[PDB]
Amino acid sequence: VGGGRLSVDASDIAEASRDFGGVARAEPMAVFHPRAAGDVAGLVGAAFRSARGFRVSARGHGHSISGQAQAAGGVVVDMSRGRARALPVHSAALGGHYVDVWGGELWVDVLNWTLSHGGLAPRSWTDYLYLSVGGTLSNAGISGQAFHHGPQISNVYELDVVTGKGEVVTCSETENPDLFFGVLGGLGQFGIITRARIALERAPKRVRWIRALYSNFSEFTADQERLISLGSGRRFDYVEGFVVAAESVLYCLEVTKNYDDETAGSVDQDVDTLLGELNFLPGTVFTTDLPYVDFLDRVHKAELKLRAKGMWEVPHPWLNLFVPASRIADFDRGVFRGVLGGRAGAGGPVLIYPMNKHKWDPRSSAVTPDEEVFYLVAFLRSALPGAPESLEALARQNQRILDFCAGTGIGAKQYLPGHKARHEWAEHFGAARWDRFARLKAEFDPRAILAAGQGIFRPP
Ligand SMILES: *Cc1cc2c(cc1C)nc1c(=O)[nH]c(=O)nc-1n2C[C@H](O)[C@H](O)[C@H](O)COP(=O)(O)OP(=O)(O)OC[C@H]1O[C@@H](n2cnc3c(N)ncnc32)[C@H](O)[C@@H]1O
Ligand SMILES: O=C(Nc1cnns1)Nc1ccccc1CCO
Repeated sequence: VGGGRLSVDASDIAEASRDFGGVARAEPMAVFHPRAAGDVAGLVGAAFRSARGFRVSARGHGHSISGQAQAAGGVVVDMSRGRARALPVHSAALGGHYVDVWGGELWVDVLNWTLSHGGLAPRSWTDYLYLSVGGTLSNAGISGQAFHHGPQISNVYELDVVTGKGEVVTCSETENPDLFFGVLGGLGQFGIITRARIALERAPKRVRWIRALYSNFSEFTADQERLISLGSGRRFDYVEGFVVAAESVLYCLEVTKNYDDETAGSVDQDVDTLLGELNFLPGTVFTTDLPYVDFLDRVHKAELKLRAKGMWEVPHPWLNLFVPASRIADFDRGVFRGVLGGRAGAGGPVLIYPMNKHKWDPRSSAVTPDEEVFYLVAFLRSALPGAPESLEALARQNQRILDFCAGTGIGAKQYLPGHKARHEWAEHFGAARWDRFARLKAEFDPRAILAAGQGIFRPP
């Protein structure tokens, strides 16, 4: 336990009993507030040595949908609560800068820290910055930059991990690689990340942010696929998209072009040349020019508007799927024009954009479809508050989408999976990856103390 403290404070318990999903409510016995990595090791070590064992889960910002950060009758480690920060460091071997961050650090605070110490910033993002480093690294961490730099799990040099035996282990591609690759995308199963060594680049100053409309899905996806194949060279720095509710279906392409004081003179010509090659509906180009930080933090501004309208602290029955590019047209037909019938019926934004599998290390625990180009399709649903029928309808719509994928053999894979059924986890991973996942579990968390809320292994 060391410098850290155990808390049975009512508000601490209440927060550790809830997440962004707003449904799962498993209460821990206590909330642990560590001062350092050693405190986390002491607590996990005490759980591993105890006769009965007890559940231990790290909580980042509690952005999980289905109780993944919850520890029923156990201890929730509040990693993100404020508790010495390492400055960025340049390596001539890596050919750039890295920075060591506490595992519970929010990406927003990492960004503010790196910009203030050399105008540096991480290369790979999430659309929302109030997420912990350990939380997104336990999943993948994706946004519109992932097609080029890969997800956040492809932009980490090293980790310190407290295993399910309470041992502090430093790992990287060349040091304890099984733990390193096991933890990256590992759903908190093999240890708690107390340190992550993040790749950095010189941050641009400004962003040209563009949106354009399409009515033809083949032309929309052909343009997204062409844009993500660039830069192997003139390209957009971010590529996303979303399905537009008409109240015939519309699609919106979202791209950006980053610039600084030096490149400001070529930005307008670069954007025009890239747009001139696209097939969006004429006269539907919407442009904004804004500082880099303001673009990165755009989702937080939307959050503030939702909180003011009492539309933030509502159930969020999200569904995030990775769909192979070869079946994206069938998905659009079956889901966007079928299950949804072209209708707001989704209960929130429906994001759609492709990524390149080659930017994803095949050794990590992350599960992607068995194809080079795949899409993220994100149903970012909000149920109406006080309306149980709203959550029932959206949960049923998620089940139909999964049933349509399984029924038509679309090799889709859930991102942030909420399976909680043995044969379904085995189907999610596939034979070879499941055997490796189970073997890593026997090695690093044999008692299944960690991240029991994921519902993969039988916990104490
Ligand atoms: C709420 C939300 C989530 C979100 C998003 C926008 C919002 C409003 N935008 C995302 C995006 O653009 N791209 C992306 O990849 N994910 C996005 N998300 C989802 C988000 O990544 C996940 O919710 C993720 O879980 C991170 O959120 P958070 O940091 O709050 O973590 P958590 O929910 O508490 O715990 C998640 C799991 O990881 C384990 N855990 C937590 N910290 C650690 C450490 N340090 N080491 C190891 N495991 C850890 C938890 O126990 C849990 O299983
Ligand atoms: O939640 C968002 N983006 C938001 C925009 N406005 N409110 S949320 N993304 C997300 C959420 C969960 C998983 C993956 C993703 C990445 C999609 O790029």
